[PDB]
Amino acid sequence: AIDENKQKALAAALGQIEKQFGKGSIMRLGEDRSMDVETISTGSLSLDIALGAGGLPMGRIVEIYGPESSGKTTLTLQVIAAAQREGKTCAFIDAEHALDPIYARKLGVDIDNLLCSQPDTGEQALEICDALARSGAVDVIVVDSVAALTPKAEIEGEIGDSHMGLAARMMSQAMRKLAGNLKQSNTLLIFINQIRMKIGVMFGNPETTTGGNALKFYASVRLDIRRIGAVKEGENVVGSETRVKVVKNKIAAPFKQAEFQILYGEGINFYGELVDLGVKEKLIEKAGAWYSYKGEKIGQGKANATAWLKDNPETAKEIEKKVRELLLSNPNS
Amino acid sequence: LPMGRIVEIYGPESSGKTTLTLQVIAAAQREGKTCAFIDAEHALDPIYARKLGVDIDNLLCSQPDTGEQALEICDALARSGAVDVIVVDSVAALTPKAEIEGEIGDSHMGLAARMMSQAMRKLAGNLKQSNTLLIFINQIRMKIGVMFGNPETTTGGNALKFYASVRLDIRRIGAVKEGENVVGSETRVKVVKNKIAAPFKQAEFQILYGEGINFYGELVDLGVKEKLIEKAGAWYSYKGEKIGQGKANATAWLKDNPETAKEIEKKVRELLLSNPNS
DNA sequence: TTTTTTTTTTTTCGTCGCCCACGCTTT
DNA sequence: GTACTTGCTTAATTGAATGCGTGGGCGACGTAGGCTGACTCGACACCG
DNA sequence: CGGTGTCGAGTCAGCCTATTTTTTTTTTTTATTCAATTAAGCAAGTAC
Ligand SMILES: Nc1ncnc2c1ncn2[C@@H]1O[C@H](COP(=O)(O)OP(=O)(O)OP(O)(O)=S)[C@@H](O)[C@H]1O
Ligand SMILES: Nc1ncnc2c1ncn2[C@@H]1O[C@H](COP(=O)(O)OP(=O)(O)OP(O)(O)=S)[C@@H](O)[C@H]1O
Ligand SMILES: [Mg+2]
Ligand SMILES: [Mg+2]
Repeated sequence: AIDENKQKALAAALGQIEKQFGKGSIMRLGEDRSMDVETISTGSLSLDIALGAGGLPMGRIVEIYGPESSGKTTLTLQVIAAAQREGKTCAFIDAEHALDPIYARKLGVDIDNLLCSQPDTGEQALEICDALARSGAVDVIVVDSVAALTPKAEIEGEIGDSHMGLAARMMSQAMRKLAGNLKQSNTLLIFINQIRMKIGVMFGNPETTTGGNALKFYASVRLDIRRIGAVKEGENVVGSETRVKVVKNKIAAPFKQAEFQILYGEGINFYGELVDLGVKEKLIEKAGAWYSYKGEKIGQGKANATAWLKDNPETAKEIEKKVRELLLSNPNS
Repeated sequence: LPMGRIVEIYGPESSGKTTLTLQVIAAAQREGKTCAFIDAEHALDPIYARKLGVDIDNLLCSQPDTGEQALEICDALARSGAVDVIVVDSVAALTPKAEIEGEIGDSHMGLAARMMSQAMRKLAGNLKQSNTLLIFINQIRMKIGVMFGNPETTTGGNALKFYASVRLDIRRIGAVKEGENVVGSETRVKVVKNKIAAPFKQAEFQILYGEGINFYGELVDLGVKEKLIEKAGAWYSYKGEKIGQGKANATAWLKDNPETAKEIEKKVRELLLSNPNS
């Protein structure tokens, strides 16, 4: 009697809404397959575990920030490389004007299929993101530094001229327009960002990022990448020891961190991670500085152990399959 | 929260604004009420909602294209008299149609403020007649060229401040750790406007990731405050019996002694909730 | 029974949006 | 074996890490018309 | 006989057309990690 009139008035309003605005304009959340979270590999296996869902979410915005020469571009090109290996189309908006296409090829990016723009203004760069997002043909877009997205008024102006909150305003407007378009297209958007200092502050952290407050809110994931040491062959510095902290996560629990090696010319050391993950999950035994798999001594030191797993791709397939089985927190299906 | 009214929840990024609204909807669904979620931000995970105790199969969801579409679905559902709670996730993401059709860089002076002002006029009356709660979530922005005031603002202009019957300011104030593993957030809500009762009271609670609000953690702190639980440094004791060392052990005790929990809840309600139910 | 003639005068506002960036030893 | 004093365990509380000092703006339309420049088009004068 | 350059007519996007005011406000702010330090309960050591 009471419950019956409500069910009818609901059905009528759902009819009236779907009439006015189109068919999927309102529905029950259990029946919406568009609203399910789908991920893409980062290249790093330690980072796929730290993110909890097994990688970066499609249809969302992601921010990567950090200090100078910390691996922000290199990480972002390993995401594209792994995406192109699954027949996805990718775009690089290079606002910093500093992409070396030979390095991209050495990291395993298919140069010949990667779309690239070196745009004149910030407004031009963000209009090309909206055009590619609406198309539904591109799967991953990267925007290298938002620090470098100069508004048109600032490019036509003189050095010294004040433009109060202009880049902030442009980013606020861009997120409003993009968020919805990226979700309909199932397109991933990765913003790279530089660090700056905030002055006349209390005792917070003095580090900021460029481009205002909008992108913090709209980002589904935020990563903070840092160089924490050197990788040496005696004298020759051959790479960087790198730490990534998940500073915001809406698809799984945050404040997990990943540690891996970037080697100059190859990129992220995949077999290096697989050792450390093998040790942690008691599939590899560490006796001081001696690594042992099923009794058989694979090597002495991490480099020799890594070199062994290179030579035995059956053993490396076996351990990868096992670690994936165990340690992934939220496997989708 | 008052039925037939408008509520505003604002705060910084990942402070617990969406989590809190989903625990309201979960509670309302357990009293057989119908709820709706307008997701203008395009960032709801249905599996997280289910873990917080929402019935996913009876929760109406809209991912609207424009701000005017979003606010016309709110007006349609309000007039129906069928829906009891509506949540609109970010006001900041309610983009007007001129701005969507336009180019990036185009100025639309006071367009979103005007849209919001108009919506408040049309909604206020329809919600009261239907006895429908409307919760707006808002993001923070910064004012520039200001000395008189604090520099924090909210998006969408000045209408919503005036029409809101309750305004909540939610902030993360620390971590919850199991030694090393950060397992949750320590959270503070200030009641910044209130027409239903006296304002400026605050609430402190824990959000535990994949669980939601820590009920038993609050019940410990309220016990201590109302003298029903005895605290000695870091030692919590109910009627002599040492129920644990630290807040986490005490919380784990009240989980595995559910009769004691119901007895303490009943007394805390009797004392501090001075609006007895029908 | 015969046959139409010719215009007159305004009324009222509605609404914000956005940060940006260190500088420097002292014995 | 039971009663009295101290060490350690685990947790939470409060202080301190600090050093002090700021100034900059610009954008429109619900609704209108006339002028100006720069753009486009298609055909003929001239040249190969 | 076709291609290049020039001529004239027609059309799209931007912009410019001109007052005020007497000259205001806030009620307070945001925030963060590491260390020293302290205090009560259980177990260890001591005493009857
Ligand atoms: N073309 C290259 N060849 C060899 N090593 C490189 C090359 N480009 C970058 N690297 C190294 O890889 C590491 C990370 O470099 P990036 O990935 O460019 O860092 P980044 O975070 O983009 O910082 P920025 O761009 O300069 S603003 C650094 O140690 C670089 O020197
Ligand atoms: N799907 C999830 N799984 C586990 N934890 C989550 C998930 N979603 C959010 N959280 C955490 O719960 C806390 C509050 O998250 P939210 O309630 O989404 O915050 P918010 O106030 O909506 O701010 P925003 O939406 O990012 S603009 C944060 O520490 C989140 O990282
Ligand atoms: Mg770079
Ligand atoms: Mg939210």
